[PDB]
Amino acid sequence: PKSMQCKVILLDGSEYTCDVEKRSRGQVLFDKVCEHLNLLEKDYFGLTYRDAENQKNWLDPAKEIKKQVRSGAWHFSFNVKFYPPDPAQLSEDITRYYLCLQLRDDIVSGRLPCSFVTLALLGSYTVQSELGDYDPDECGSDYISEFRFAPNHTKELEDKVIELHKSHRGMTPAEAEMHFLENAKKLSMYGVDLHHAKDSEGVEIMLGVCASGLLIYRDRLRINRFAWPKVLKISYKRNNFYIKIRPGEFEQFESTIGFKLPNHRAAKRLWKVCVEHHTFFRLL
Ligand SMILES: C[C@@H](Cc1ccc(Br)cc1)C(N)=O
Repeated sequence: PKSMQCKVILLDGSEYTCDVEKRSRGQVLFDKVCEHLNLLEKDYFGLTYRDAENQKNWLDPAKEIKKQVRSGAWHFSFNVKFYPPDPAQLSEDITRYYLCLQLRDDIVSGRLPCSFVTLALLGSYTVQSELGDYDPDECGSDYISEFRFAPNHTKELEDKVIELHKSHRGMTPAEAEMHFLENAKKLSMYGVDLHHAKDSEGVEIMLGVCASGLLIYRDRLRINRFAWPKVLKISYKRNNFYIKIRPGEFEQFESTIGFKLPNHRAAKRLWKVCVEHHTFFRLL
């Protein structure tokens, strides 16, 4: 039995290495990673890989790994796939912990925009979780944390993290992580997967996929939202992505909204993430 070496970037930035039989399905590798992580609430998570274009793809657990990575290295990342709308309802602290690590990367990367005060508050809960109670001995008037809190760090942000950290004395790691999530979950881009597209007039938009539905970001004044209930059918053909928007009461016919994606693979990817979100958040 011939086995292939897999390398997985974990959410703390460390590398897990294992071997799977070369015809293994994605679920086999995912089960090994989740066992390594002591993670039971596995349904929220998945593995990604980067293609020759360094674009992110979800590894389909039901399909052979080799038929997805194809020509590429067996190199993956462990990521949150379905962001829980209410992390307080997860059954395990360790689930909330991995969700926090993913969100920290969402923030530092700039995928999850955040006000100054929310960056500082989130940063303060991470410090409380990671180091425990504020200690003046490690922090002078010139302190800069090892923790990455933001896409662009300022001394002002470092000071505000410390000021809020002082207020959390006695807070346990699970408590600070729950506070982190209660704040992060409210952010307008929480759990939103963004895809570049053109509308039917060739005007550049973003499509966001999240628990509550599909978001069309036209301009700052024009943001259309289609709750999953309002979406009857999702389709792709060539470079095009289509959604069927339900008849509103007393209307005879569904409406169709068409989008142009960069290429066929980008249309397919968007279609599959929409179907998966529609299924997952229908089970809520
Ligand atoms: C109406 C409310 C909830 C909602 C509904 C549909 C989507 Br897609 C996203 C959010 C909102 N404007 O945030």
